[PDB]
Amino acid sequence: AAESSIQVKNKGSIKLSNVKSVVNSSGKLVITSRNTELKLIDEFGRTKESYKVPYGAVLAKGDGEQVAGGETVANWDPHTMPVITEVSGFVRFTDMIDGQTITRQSSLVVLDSAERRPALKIVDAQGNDVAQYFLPGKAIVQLEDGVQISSGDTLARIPQ
Repeated sequence: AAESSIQVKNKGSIKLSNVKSVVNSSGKLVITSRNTELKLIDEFGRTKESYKVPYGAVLAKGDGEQVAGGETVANWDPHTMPVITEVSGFVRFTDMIDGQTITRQSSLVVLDSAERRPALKIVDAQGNDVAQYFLPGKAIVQLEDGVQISSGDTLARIPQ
């Protein structure tokens, strides 16, 4: 099932447990914890729906909200797990080699471990130092330097 939407059978308030609250580009929050659980409370403490939520998910409705049911409460990419940015501002790219660590599809690949992964923190405004960025195999960042990306945003990672 390629559909990443989560359906709710009955109007039970979502009870998200063991989650990390990270401010995103919008009012929603992105969870950075791999182990997450959902619980439904409607009239009593007995749960009816559990499901499971991977890392990098965005919740449609906040925790404790009495969802009417039949609507998505959390949305996430069913193919990729986004990597959150702790520092909001320009993306700092270190040791960017063209022709070897660049793959045109701007959307460009970061680096290839087999072909050769520099780690740098996100700039504050333009190039200020404020976080370690890990680039595994086939990892691609579509945000160029100076993009001034805000916290809670992620580009396509292109898993290997």
